[PDB]
Amino acid sequence: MIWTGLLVGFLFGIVLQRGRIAFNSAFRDVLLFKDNYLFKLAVFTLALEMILFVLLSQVGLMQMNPKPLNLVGNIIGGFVFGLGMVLAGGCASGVTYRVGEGLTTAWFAALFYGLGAYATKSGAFSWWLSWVGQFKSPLSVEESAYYVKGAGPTISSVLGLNPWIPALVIAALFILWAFGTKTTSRETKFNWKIASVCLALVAGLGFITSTLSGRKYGLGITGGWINLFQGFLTNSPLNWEGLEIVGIILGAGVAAAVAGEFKLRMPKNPVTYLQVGIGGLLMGIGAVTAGGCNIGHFLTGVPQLALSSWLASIFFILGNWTMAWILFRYQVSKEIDVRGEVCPIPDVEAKRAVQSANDGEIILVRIDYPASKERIPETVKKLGSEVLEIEEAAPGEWNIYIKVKK
Amino acid sequence: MIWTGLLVGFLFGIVLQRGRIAFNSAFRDVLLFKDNYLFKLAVFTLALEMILFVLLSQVGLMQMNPKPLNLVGNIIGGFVFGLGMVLAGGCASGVTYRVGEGLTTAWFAALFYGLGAYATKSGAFSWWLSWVGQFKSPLSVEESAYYVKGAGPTISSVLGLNPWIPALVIAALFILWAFGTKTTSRETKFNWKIASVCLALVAGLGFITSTLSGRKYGLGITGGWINLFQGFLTNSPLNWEGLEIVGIILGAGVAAAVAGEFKLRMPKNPVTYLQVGIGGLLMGIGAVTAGGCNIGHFLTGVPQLALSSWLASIFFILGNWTMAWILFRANYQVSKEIDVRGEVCPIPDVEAKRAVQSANDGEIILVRIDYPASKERIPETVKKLGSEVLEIEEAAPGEWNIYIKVKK
Ligand SMILES: CCCCCCCC/C=C/CCCCCCCC(=O)OC[C@H](O)CO
Ligand SMILES: CCCCCCCC/C=C/CCCCCCCC(=O)OC[C@H](O)CO
Ligand SMILES: CCCCCCCC/C=C/CCCCCCCC(=O)OC[C@H](O)CO
Ligand SMILES: CCCCCCCC/C=C/CCCCCCCC(=O)OC[C@H](O)CO
Ligand SMILES: CCCCCCCC/C=C/CCCCCCCC(=O)OC[C@H](O)CO
Ligand SMILES: CCCCCCCC/C=C/CCCCCCCC(=O)OC[C@H](O)CO
Ligand SMILES: CCCCCCCC/C=C/CCCCCCCC(=O)OC[C@H](O)CO
Ligand SMILES: CCCCCCCC/C=C/CCCCCCCC(=O)OC[C@H](O)CO
Ligand SMILES: CCCCCCCC/C=C\CCCCCCCC(=O)OC[C@H](O)CO
Ligand SMILES: CCCCCCCC/C=C\CCCCCCCC(=O)OC[C@H](O)CO
Ligand SMILES: CCCCCCCC/C=C\CCCCCCCC(=O)OC[C@H](O)CO
Ligand SMILES: CCCCCCCC/C=C\CCCCCCCC(=O)OC[C@H](O)CO
Ligand SMILES: CCCCCCCC/C=C\CCCCCCCC(=O)OC[C@H](O)CO
Ligand SMILES: CCCCCCCC/C=C\CCCCCCCC(=O)OC[C@H](O)CO
Repeated sequence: MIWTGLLVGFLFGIVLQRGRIAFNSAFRDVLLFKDNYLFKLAVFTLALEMILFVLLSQVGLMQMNPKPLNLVGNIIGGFVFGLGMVLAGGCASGVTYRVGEGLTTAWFAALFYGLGAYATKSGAFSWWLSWVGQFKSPLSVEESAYYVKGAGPTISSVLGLNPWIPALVIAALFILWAFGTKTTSRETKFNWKIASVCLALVAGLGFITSTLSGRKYGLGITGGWINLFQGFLTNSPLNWEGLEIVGIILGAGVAAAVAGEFKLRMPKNPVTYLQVGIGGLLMGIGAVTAGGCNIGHFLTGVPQLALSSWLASIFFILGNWTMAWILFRYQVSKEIDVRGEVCPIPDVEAKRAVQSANDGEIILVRIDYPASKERIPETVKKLGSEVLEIEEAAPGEWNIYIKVKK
Repeated sequence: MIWTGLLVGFLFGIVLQRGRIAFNSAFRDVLLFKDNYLFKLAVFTLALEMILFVLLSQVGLMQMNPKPLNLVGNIIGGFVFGLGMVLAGGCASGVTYRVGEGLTTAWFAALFYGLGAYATKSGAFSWWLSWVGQFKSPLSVEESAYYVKGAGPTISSVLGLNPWIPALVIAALFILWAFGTKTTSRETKFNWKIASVCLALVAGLGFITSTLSGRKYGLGITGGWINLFQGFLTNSPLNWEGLEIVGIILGAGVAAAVAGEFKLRMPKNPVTYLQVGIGGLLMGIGAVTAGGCNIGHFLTGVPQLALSSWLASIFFILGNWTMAWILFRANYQVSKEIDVRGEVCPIPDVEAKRAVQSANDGEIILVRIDYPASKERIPETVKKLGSEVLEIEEAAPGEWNIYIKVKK
């Protein structure tokens, strides 16, 4: 049973890698650049999961298990996890799958993420988690077809409604907005509509299989990394979530390689390793304090209508916003080289290069992250210019050619 | 008492950084390049430590505590630790102080070193350590002024001699060879003679203070990294050796910064991270299997005349050699420039040598480096080729331009 985590994690990783599904980017870019592509993906997926999780519970394939409510932990830990997201150059699922893509910064961030989460759970930061534990809400639900006994409060349970009703109302609202609203364009072939459907299916598969293996929950990140570290350092057995992490990495790597997008990568400046290192530590403290991360709380907990998960997600986003302001703000006439610069940067340095350019000029942009080669084309068409061709130099490296137009 | 580890480690770290004392380089370059500078440093320090450890035991400031003999562990672990050295681009002390010099590769290699050693002591590789433990030799010494009760066999104990006698004989032979033999030349101002005296003084100080904190041993590395990880991950208290590691890093960092040699650094090719990560893991498994590392066994154990330490050191060197073969088999006109910034030492020296030979008479050679050891080795490699170094200028902090005029 436990070995189904490797399979679910493998599929999870392919979807994350092919879709460029980075929630840290989704929260950040909806503030910095009014980009909602990844936010539409998130909302549509949450909507599908809302319908799927209650449907799968109805027919007896799983029970929902909302995480307990803890206002101090969910808020403070949520917020601190939001800060670390931006510093580490991605949320925990994003860091995890970028490991298999070949980014050494993500190797660094995952190490400090795992160690910091381990340390907050049972080591040098245990005292903090103990202090936060006193503020846990005693509110719980009773065993039913929908809920594991003793789980945390939901929108349904507070309202006294069958979980089907808020699930359908909220999802329909989510879908109305996702579809009745304009979305930022991207060149991703694995587009946000079909990625949402795949991601939710993988989500349901994970809740089912993980439950059979004795972990009554769907996809998560933080507990998988702690299960792996416990295994290596204490010889404890691996569990479903530990194997899911392995699967994510392996799946993202396979998917990157087959797409010719795998490449061992380094940042432009060495100090980034210090940044993503501190960032990963903040994430480990935040996630453990909060009781879950971008996946455990947001992708998996929100569609269960868990109050803890809605609350922690609000502060995931506010922390992301705080840290994002702290950190941010063929002839060939000019050449900009943004290889190894953090995923916001290539789009920003290519926008500023097209603006600070004369008409008819041909600009070369050098990138080595595939998310940017599907974002810069749209930023270019909304500036008057047009992309001539995206040519692959090395594997995992692409040259973008732009003809400026007024 | 435990806090004296930070002090001793801080001093230990300064001496390593200033002297460029990297034993992995010491073993490798004596085979690759017939370079014996760092090996005279090691041999002289060992000699000074042999006299010092016994003298300090005589007057009651410490007792020696030779590590136990284990042929399977000391040989196989020593050899595996040898392979890891070269892959990680530095031994365990070299990786540790390079963390303070700002090498992100050292950060990486330390992480996998600490985790691999922890996993070998009590995690997923403990099965191997258990299997090795069955071969432990029951040989041991009795409590005396010289020895902790139950410590492992020494040259003295096997010979039935007062520890002073093999100590003075072997050290005198070491000092004869060190001073009666030519040594490879270097530009290091903290030269191998004055560095050996300081290193041995710091070594003795560590043996004294650590013993007062309840760890009857001198300088080590692997235990401190495990003590650190245990504290962070399980909330256990830090001991003298964990604080010694912290000291080492702080010490090298201050020393590098004051010398204007500190710089956050990246390797030339990203795969180096995979390399040094695997290397650090090999070191963790090897050091724990061997019962000690370049410091715990070689620097601290050999002067105690501990059979375990002499034996494991033999295979540290054999493993280093094996891996060394697998792996290594201003206005100035400037005719050609070689940029070896971020390339792993021996490479700057190697690519600078090849560049001078593959060049025409009178050509001006610009070598770009960013590791401070290389700027004291390349000058001698150049003079033994006929050419001469015009000037070594500082480009960035931690970065140097070497200008070579090629003759004939
Ligand atoms: C296992 C061989 C390769 C190990 C490379 C470790 C490098 C350092 C990374 C640490 C965190 C993740 C470590 C995950 C390693 C697998 C988990 C493990 O050791 O499992 C033990 C098992 O559960 C007992 O029954
Ligand atoms: C804590 C971690 C536990 C362990 C997790 C391990 C998961 C599996 C690894 C995936 C990486 C995949 C590597 C893919 C390498 C691709 C190489 C490539 O694409 O080479 C191109 C070249 O140009 C020739 O065509
Ligand atoms: C040869 C290298 C250069 C010269 C280096 C000289 C260093 C000092 C010499 C010490 C050896 C003394 C040996 C004899 C000591 C007296 C006899 C003795 O102690 O005998 C013990 C007995 O055999 C059992 O307990
Ligand atoms: C108390 C009894 C035991 C003492 C134990 C420790 C002894 C250390 C010194 C040994 C002799 C060293 C002689 C070295 C003389 C110099 C080297 C030499 O002869 O030639 C080189 C040249 O003359 C100059 O650099
Ligand atoms: C009784 C034992 C024997 C006596 C032990 C005495 C204490 C140890 C040495 C202290 C400082 C040594 C470091 C100094 C090394 C040379 C420094 C130097 O040359 O610095 C000048 C300038 O700042 C750059 O060129
Ligand atoms: C107290 C503040 C600690 C900040 C840690 C940031 C670095 C985290 C990296 C982990 C790998 C290196 C492990 C060494 C960690 C030493 C610090 C530590 O927590 O030691 C245990 C503590 O002293 C027991 O009470
Ligand atoms: C987590 C494992 C244990 C970690 C233990 C850490 C102990 C303190 C050492 C830090 C590095 C060295 C000190 C920092 C040196 C900074 C030098 C610097 O910034 O130099 C500026 C430059 O010279 C232009 O002005
Ligand atoms: C244990 C060491 C640290 C591990 C940290 C997490 C690793 C996660 C997976 C990465 C794929 C690694 C293998 C795939 C890449 C191989 C290198 C490559 O593609 O090229 C190498 C070149 O051919 C010759 O140097
Ligand atoms: C370990 C790293 C932590 C990093 C982050 C530190 C943030 C600031 C600290 C605390 C805020 C506490 C906020 C809540 C405090 C009041 C809770 C409360 O109600 O206290 C009274 C109680 O209900 C009846 O005694
Ligand atoms: C329950 C209702 C839904 C059931 C079905 C859910 C699973 C869909 C299956 C595969 C994903 C396909 C991803 C879309 C892109 C496929 C590839 C493509 O469009 O072109 C590739 C190109 O030709 C170069 O390989
Ligand atoms: C260590 C033993 C296991 C080794 C690992 C074997 C994993 C299974 C292999 C392939 C299935 C998944 C295929 C994933 C395809 C990703 C999407 C993709 O890139 O599709 C091609 C497209 O043409 C690009 O544009
Ligand atoms: C096993 C892991 C061990 C620990 C691994 C982490 C590193 C520890 C050492 C030094 C940190 C501080 C180094 C100095 C920080 C400033 C350096 C500098 O000059 O920064 C310039 C930059 O542009 C400004 O943003
Ligand atoms: C007694 C038992 C002895 C043996 C026990 C331990 C076995 C490990 C052996 C060799 C590892 C060789 C180094 C492998 C490094 C990984 C590949 C890599 O990093 O590839 C790129 C690199 O640059 C290419 O040289
Ligand atoms: C230092 C002793 C530590 C403990 C034992 C570890 C193994 C020693 C290595 C070889 C044994 C034979 C040594 C024979 C004496 C001369 C050695 C020699 O020539 O030194 C190397 C180099 O050639 C100079 O240029």
